[PDB]
Amino acid sequence: SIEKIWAREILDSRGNPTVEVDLYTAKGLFRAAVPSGASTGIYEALELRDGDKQRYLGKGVLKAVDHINSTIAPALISSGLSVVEQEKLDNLMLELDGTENKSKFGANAILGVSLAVCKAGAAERELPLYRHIAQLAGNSDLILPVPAFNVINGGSHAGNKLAMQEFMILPVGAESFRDAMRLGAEVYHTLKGVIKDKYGKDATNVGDEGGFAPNILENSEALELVKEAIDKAGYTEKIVIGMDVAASEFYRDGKYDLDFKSPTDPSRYITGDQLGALYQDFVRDYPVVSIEDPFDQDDWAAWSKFTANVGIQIVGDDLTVTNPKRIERAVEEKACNCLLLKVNQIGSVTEAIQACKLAQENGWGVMVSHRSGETEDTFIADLVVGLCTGQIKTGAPCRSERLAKYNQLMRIEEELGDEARFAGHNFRNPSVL
Amino acid sequence: SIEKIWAREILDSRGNPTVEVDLYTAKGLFRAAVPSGASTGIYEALELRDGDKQRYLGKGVLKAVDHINSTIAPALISSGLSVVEQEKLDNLMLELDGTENKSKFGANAILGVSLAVCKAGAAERELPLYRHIAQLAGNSDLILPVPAFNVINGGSHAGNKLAMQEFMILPVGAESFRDAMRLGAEVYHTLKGVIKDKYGKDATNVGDEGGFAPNILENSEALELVKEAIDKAGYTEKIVIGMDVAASEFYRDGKYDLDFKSPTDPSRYITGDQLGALYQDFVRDYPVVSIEDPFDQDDWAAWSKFTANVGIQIVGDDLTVTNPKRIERAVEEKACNCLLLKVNQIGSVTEAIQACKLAQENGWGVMVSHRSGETEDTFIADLVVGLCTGQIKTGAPCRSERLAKYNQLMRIEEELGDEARFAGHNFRNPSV
Ligand SMILES: [Mg+2]
Ligand SMILES: [Mg+2]
Ligand SMILES: [Mg+2]
Repeated sequence: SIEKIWAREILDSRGNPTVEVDLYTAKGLFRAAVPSGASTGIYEALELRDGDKQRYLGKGVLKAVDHINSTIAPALISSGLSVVEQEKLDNLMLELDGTENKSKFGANAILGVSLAVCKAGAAERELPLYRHIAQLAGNSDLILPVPAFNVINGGSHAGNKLAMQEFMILPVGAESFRDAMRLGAEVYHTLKGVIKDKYGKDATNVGDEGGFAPNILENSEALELVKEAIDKAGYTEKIVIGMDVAASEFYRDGKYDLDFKSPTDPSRYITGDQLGALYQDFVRDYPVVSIEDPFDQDDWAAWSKFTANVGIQIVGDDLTVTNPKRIERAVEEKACNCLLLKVNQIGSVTEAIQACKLAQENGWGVMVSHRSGETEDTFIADLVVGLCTGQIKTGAPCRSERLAKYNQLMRIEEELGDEARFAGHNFRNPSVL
Repeated sequence: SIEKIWAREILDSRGNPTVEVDLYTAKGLFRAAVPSGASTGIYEALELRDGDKQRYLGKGVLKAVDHINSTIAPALISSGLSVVEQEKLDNLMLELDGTENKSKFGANAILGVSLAVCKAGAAERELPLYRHIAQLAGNSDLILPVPAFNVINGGSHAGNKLAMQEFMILPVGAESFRDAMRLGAEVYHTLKGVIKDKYGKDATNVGDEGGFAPNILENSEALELVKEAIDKAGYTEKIVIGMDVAASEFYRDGKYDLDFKSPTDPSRYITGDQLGALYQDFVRDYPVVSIEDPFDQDDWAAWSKFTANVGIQIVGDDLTVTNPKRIERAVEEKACNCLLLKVNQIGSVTEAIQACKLAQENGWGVMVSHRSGETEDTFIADLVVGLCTGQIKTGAPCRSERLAKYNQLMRIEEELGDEARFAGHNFRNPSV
C-alpha cells in the first residue's frame, strides 16, 4: 500500500521546471521524474504549466505538483491498493482526473505518480523494474534493444538552418548492447572531428539531444556527414541510419517548409509529393532503414502512400502520439509500420504498455523514446527491455540525461547475464530471437 | 563490513568511459561514478586509461575497473572494516596503490570505491549522505551553497577566439537555494535570447557544461553579455559574476596570449602585470567578485601580488589542484584565498575533506567543482553541503549531468526543512 506521496519541482535538461515524485512504501523510497517535449503534436496528452509569466517564463509546474500532494496522494493512499496493481492505481487517477487528455491534473502530474508506483511495485515483488514491467506487459524473454543515437540535431532542437530534426545511427551489427555503445560512441567522436575539420571548431557544440548542430541547411549534407563518420570509424557493415523529419514542425498551408527557422518565404515551399521524393533518394543513397514523421500529423494520405512503396521502417510520432485512437487509424490505413512510444504523450504507464501491445499485435514495430527535455530519470531503460520492443532512441552518446539511459541499459544487460540477448538486425521484430 | 564490490565501465557526459562502483552491504547496494576533468592540473592524482587507441580512442578504462574488481575488492572486504570507517578504508587503498599520486590503480579506480564506501557508510549511520559527510568533516551547521553557473565558455572549453574559459553567474541575492535555481535558469534563458538577437540562432548551442559559446574575442564582450542578461532578467541587485580564466591554457614563455586560439603571434603576448591590470578594470566595470586561475599554475609572483592588491575572491584550481602540499605553499605565500575542490583531483573522500579543512582553517573560501566530463552521479551535491563551503560550480542550468547536482541540492534544502540556511551574500564565509 502507499504510505506517503510527495512531489516537487525540479529542472529538466533544458533548464525548465518539471515534475518529480517521491512515493513511500514499507519497502522504501521510490522516485521518478517527467520528461518534456519541444516538438509536441497537437493531439498530445496535455502538459499542465503554471502560466505565471513572472516565474520560469510561465513554464512552472507548481499546479501539477499541488494536484499530486493535495488530491492524488490521499486518493491513492485511501484506495488501500498495493503498488503492484499498476492497472488499478492508474485508472483511479484517470477517473479522478475525469478528462480525456488529462487536462485537470496534467499528464505530467499523473505520469509522475504512475512512474513512481511502477518502481514501488517492482520492489514489492522483489524484481528489477524491467522484470516487473515485463510481467505487466505479459512478456517473459527480455531482449536488449538497438540504440538509435541522434548525432546531428536540427529543427527546434538546435540553432541552425537545418530543416529536418534528427539524424540517427543504429548499431545493428554490434555483438551486444555494451558493444553497441562503443560503436555509437566511437562514431560520434569521429563525427566531431569530421565536422571540426570540415566546418570549423565553432561548429562542434551540441543541441538539446547531445547531437552536433553545424550551420547547414541541406538534409542530404547531414546524411553525408553521418555516412562518412561511420565509414571513417570502420563500421559500414555494422551501423545503419535512421531519422526523424518532424514535418509537423514546419507544416505551413498544406506545404512542408524546409526552412521554417528562417524569415517566412512561401517561395521556398514544397508539397508532400515533393518531400516524399527526397526520402526515396535518401533511402537509396544512404543506409537509411527508418524514417519517423516523414509527413504532417494530419497528412494521412501521403503516409499510406510512402509506406506502400518503401520497404523500410516508417515510425509514427505526432501522427499517433502514443494514443490508441490515433494508432487504430494508422493501423487501419497502414500509414506506418512502427510506433514511437512516448510515455508522457499518453500520460500513464498502463496506457503506454497497452499502446505498445496494440502496435505489436498488428505486426508493427515499437521504438521507445525520450523527449527533447529529459531528466536524470532512467525509467525508459527498463521500459524498452520489459516490453521487448527491440529499439530505443534516447539521444546521442552525449549529455547525461541521455547517457543515464544508455548506462542503465548496459547494467540491465549485465544483470541478465547469459540471458541477455541483443536485438541486432531484428530490432524491428525481436520476437524471433 | 563490505560484502561485494563490482566496478563497471559506463559513459560520461561527453561520451567517454569512466568508473562506476557497486558496493553491497547488509543494507543494500550503493553506487557511485567518477568524473573526468579536461583542463586538469599537472600535479593532481592520475587518471588511469587503457591506452587502446583502437577502442574508445584509447580512452577506455577497463584497466582501472580491473584494479578494483581483481585487487581492491578482495582487499577491502577481507579487512572486515566497516564502511563508516572512511579514513581507514581510504588509507588501506592508498597504501595498496603505493604511488604518491595513485598511478598504480588510477585515481578514478580508487575514487570510485571511496565514494561508494561513503554512501554505504551514511546508510550504516542511518543518516542522509550530506549529514554523514558533515560528521566526517566535523561540521554541524549545514548550509546551502550559492550556485555558480557557467553561462559563457571560452579558452579551451569551446570554439571561438575567447581566451578566458568560464564566466559564471552567482545568485547571491536569492532567497534560498530553490530560488537561486530560478534566478539562474531565468537569466540563462534570457541570455540565450540575447545571443540569438545579436549573434544569430546558430550561436545558441551549448558546450560541455551547458553554456553558450558565441564567436567573440573580447573577454569584456563576454562580461557585457552576462551583465545584460542579468539586467534584462530583472536581477541586477541579486546576481553577480564569477570568472575562471584558466591562465595556464594561454601561458606562453613567461607571458600570456589572449588570442592563443589564432596562429601563434608572440608579438601580442602580455606580462602578468599587464594581465592583472585588465582584471582590475573588469572588477571596476563589472560585478566580478571572483576570479579563478588568473595566472599560470606556477606564476606565484603574480598570484600573490594580485591577491594583495584586490578585495575579491581569488580561486586556485590548476594552482592548488586540491593538493594539501600545493595548498600549503599557496597559503604561506598568500597566493589565493579560495580553493576549488575537485574530488577526483585528489582521489579520495578522506583526502578531499582533508584538503577542504586545511583551506577553511586559514580563512580560505572553498568552492566544490564538477569536471567538464561528469556523470548522473550527485555525490558533490551532498559534499558541498556537509562541508559547508557555501559555494559550488557544477554547470550552467543545462544538461542533466549538471542539473542532477542542482536538483539534489534542492532536495537537501527541502529535507532540511526550517533548519535550512542559504549562504547568500556570505558564500565567501558562510561560517558566519
Ligand atoms: Mg517531437
Ligand atoms: Mg519525433
Ligand atoms: Mg579551472
